[PDB]
Amino acid sequence: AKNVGILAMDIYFPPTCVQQEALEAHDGASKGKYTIGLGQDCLAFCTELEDVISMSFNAVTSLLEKYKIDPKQIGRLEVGSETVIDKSKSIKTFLMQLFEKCGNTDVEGVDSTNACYGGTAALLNCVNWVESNSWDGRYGLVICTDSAVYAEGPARPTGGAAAIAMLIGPDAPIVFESKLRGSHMAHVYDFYKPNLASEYPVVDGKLSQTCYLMALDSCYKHLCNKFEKLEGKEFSINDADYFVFHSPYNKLVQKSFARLLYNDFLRNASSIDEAAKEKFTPYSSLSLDESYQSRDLEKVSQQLAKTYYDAKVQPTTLVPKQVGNMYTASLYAAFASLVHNKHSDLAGKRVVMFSYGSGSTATMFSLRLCENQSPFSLSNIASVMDVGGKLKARHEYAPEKFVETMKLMEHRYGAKEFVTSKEGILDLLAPGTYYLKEVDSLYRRFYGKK
Amino acid sequence: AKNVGILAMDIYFPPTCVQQEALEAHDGASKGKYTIGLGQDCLAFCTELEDVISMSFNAVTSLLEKYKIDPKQIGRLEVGSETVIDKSKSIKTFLMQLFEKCGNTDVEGVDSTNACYGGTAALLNCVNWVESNSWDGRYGLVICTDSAVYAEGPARPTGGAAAIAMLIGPDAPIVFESKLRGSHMAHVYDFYKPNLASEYPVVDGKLSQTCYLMALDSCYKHLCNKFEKLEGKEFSINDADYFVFHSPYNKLVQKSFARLLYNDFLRNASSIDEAAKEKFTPYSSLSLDESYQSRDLEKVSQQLAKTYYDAKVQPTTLVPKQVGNMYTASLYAAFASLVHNKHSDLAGKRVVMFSYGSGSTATMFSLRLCENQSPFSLSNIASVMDVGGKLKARHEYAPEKFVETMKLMEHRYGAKEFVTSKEGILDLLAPGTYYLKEVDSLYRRFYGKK
Ligand SMILES: *C(=O)([O-])[C][C@]([C])([O])[C]C(=O)S[C][C][N]C(=O)[C][C][N]C(=O)[C]([O])C([C])([C])[C]OP(=O)([O-])OP(=O)([O-])O[C][C]1O[C](N2[C]=NC3=C2N=[C]N=C3[N])[C]([O])[C]1OP(=O)([O-])[O-]
Ligand SMILES: *C(=O)([O-])[C][C@]([C])([O])[C]C(=O)S[C][C][N]C(=O)[C][C][N]C(=O)[C]([O])C([C])([C])[C]OP(=O)([O-])OP(=O)([O-])O[C][C]1O[C](N2[C]=NC3=C2N=[C]N=C3[N])[C]([O])[C]1OP(=O)([O-])[O-]
Repeated sequence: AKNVGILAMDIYFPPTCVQQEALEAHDGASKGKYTIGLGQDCLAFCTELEDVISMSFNAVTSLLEKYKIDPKQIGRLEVGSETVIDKSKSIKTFLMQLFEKCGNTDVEGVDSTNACYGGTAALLNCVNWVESNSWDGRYGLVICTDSAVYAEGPARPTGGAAAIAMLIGPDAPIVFESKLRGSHMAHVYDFYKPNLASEYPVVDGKLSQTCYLMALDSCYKHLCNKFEKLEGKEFSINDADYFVFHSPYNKLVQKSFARLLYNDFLRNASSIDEAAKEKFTPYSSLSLDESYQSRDLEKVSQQLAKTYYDAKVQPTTLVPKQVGNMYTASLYAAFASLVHNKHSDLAGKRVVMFSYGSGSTATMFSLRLCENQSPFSLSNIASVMDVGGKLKARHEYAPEKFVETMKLMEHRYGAKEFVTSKEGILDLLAPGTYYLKEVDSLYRRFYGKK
Repeated sequence: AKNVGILAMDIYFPPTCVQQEALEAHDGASKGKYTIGLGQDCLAFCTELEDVISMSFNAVTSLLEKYKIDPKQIGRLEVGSETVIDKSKSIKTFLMQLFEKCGNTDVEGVDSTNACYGGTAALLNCVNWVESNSWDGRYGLVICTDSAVYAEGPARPTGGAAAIAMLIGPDAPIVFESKLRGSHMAHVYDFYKPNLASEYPVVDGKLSQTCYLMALDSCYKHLCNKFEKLEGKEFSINDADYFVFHSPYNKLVQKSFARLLYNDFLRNASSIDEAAKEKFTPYSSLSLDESYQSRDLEKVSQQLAKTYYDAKVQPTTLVPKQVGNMYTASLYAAFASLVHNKHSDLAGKRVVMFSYGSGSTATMFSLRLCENQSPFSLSNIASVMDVGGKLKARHEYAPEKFVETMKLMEHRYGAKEFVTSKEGILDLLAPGTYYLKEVDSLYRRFYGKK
């Protein structure tokens, strides 16, 4: 099975959102804090009609239709998420609804979890399945779905919500460079959900950044070690056209690439010139526990990194910045907007992907995109995904009406025996969206279309 | 990568248990109900010192040691479970504790969930990984871990609890027959956990059996279809030496094999002789919704099946029957006791495995066991696992002291900021068991050894 990777792709996010500027005011934050501080524009959220299942039906239904895939042609379907509706019954069984008709029940895969990382877990699982002795010739399908949703304090501005669907197969326009990757996994308490009854994480936002970069440095090192063996050269930031990142908010996207850049210094690689070596040089004598904790250094990193970041990272940022944290689908929404923006420069280019999940589980990995044939083309994908279309059909909510909706979702999380209030909302959704109709007294869930 | 499957194996279950006969009395059930009705002998349970993490450290630690595996040699580690302690932070990160020292952080995999099925999900994931272009030459390690635990009514007698660890690699004494398998997945509400705050499932025990067999008939059909292509013959119960099953209680183990037998009739295969065709014959005119719902038919099925079941299924039953439902580790505990019992007849034999998970996700799949070389031998495995040893070092609890412990675990499930009460318990565990020391106010968990 040759050149396996992603053949086709679709996305779905709720059209309902709150402008970040409008919110800053609501919260009594300052002029800059969300639009400059977090570097976010607009935050999308599930109201009472939407959840990780419905978002899922949306992105799956939309992919099969638009790339014209026969649902008989699917032989593995996995889901990555961290939003839990049931502790035992996976989202992947809910989705089996759509194959209940095509008569196609012989489909491997369940859900993969660990925090922003499950989607990646699944992706790899599907690639590996296509490449294995048990591959039956049919497609893989991976769904990354999540609703990111936080309690009052300073983490609420970073929610977001979306599903992504990826079809996996041989002869892909987006080809995995199988051996060029680095993971880092560890036992760690930076962000987690111990509180079974609430949607809300316990987040230690200091640790939450120090561990993200701890993991990014180790992934990058492990990827560099592989690259030496493969290609005979030391890896620099110069060796990839684009870096794509898990994007919980744009600020941290910028510090991440700028950290790659700093890693290059430490290794004294190709992309570090003489002027940089001096700028960086005062910081040589710091411990790592110092390199992570140190603001002067972030400051200096970003400045050297500025112009490269504009070349290599900037075009991955459209969707995250206009939607918010999409947890497992974040990376792949960043990758999507990259395809939206530079689908024409892309043939022959190398995309480096960094997946992070708190707790922690992480993997950087590499893709070679290429000249391929529709339906499964860089152009057809960008076209099919209609990211400009979708951004255009959004519906704003005054911060108020959003705070309200938040309090409502909090009452619905975990609960039973409520029909959902339709009016003012149903007609905000595109004809053919799936939506929650009710939850019976046995917590069973019912969806309608349209 | 040749002949990939399971190279080595270990198990762990809590030594603490309640005799099923002793319990029947407690509950005011009748003479037969648990020992004959469910066909269970003895039920193992986690007390306050044990959980799915500690059980996990136990089976992992024990495997690495006893098969003498260097923890640097592990390159993928996945966990299958359905017991949730944290909604986002996977058990697989807790286990990363043990590689925090060997310095080995570059390990793929997270948790797979769907009900009794996650372990199988993981197993396949690891096989597929060894077989993929991204395989780095190191071992797979799969952990199946669960604590099965039910509220008062007639499902409490069917709890159980255990971890299993399986090392995955080429040149295995237990070889996957890659193409000989059948899955069945569906959206269904037979058993699930909607109640985020309780350990207890919502179970619809009628549906729970009708769906199990619905899935078993479809898996078996899909496996038969494959076998025709492969070997040129129609599959009968005669075509495998042993059938191994998810074993939530032995009764349903017997109806499962006997159903395979009935499936053979329907297909009119090799293993159905003339006398059987008549016995079966009144039931020809039933709908499936009749074949599932019909007691006369179970009755007739088991009777034909009796002697074969004693040959092909009976020796897989030791551990399940003396431990109880082990959820994702159940199948593999049944497989383990099969290796314990018939490790000498096993070279050259075919084992057929049926994995089920409610909600529902299911897969039958096949193994060819073989003549191999220690450490990774059928004899060394049976030896290492010491199933007779372990059954001997169990500690009984009067039904009382068990009901008490249950009420205690209910208070601890989901909670924070309690040190665990040691005395009367610590000394019941084998020197070197991991155990919960405390849970702080930030729900973080602390384990000691021994
Ligand atoms: C996964 O596996 O599923 C889990 C995750 C969540 O997916 C894993 C991740 O991706 S981790 C990414 C990091 N964490 C999160 O996304 C967690 C959720 N969010 C938060 O905890 C908060 O939003 C954090 C802590 C990240 C930020 O909020 P604050 O507490 O407000 O931040 P603070 O530390 O005070 O600094 C904020 C930032 O903004 C700047 N700033 C403040 N005021 C400003 C301003 N900029 C411009 N104008 C104004 N008025 C401040 O200087 C700082 O930014 P810098 O860029 O460092 O200068
Ligand atoms: C996974 O994905 O993680 C989820 C699972 C749980 O792993 C998926 C499964 O493996 S499903 C397997 C089936 N379900 C379960 O394990 C769920 C938990 N248990 C239960 O729901 C109950 O224990 C059930 C319903 C299975 C049985 O309990 P009862 O309600 O007591 O059963 P009932 O329907 O009344 O019939 C019981 C059985 O026992 C016989 N019997 C009754 N009294 C007897 C007696 N036999 C002998 N002596 C006495 N006194 C009765 O006739 C029947 O047995 P038969 O063999 O049919 O005759």
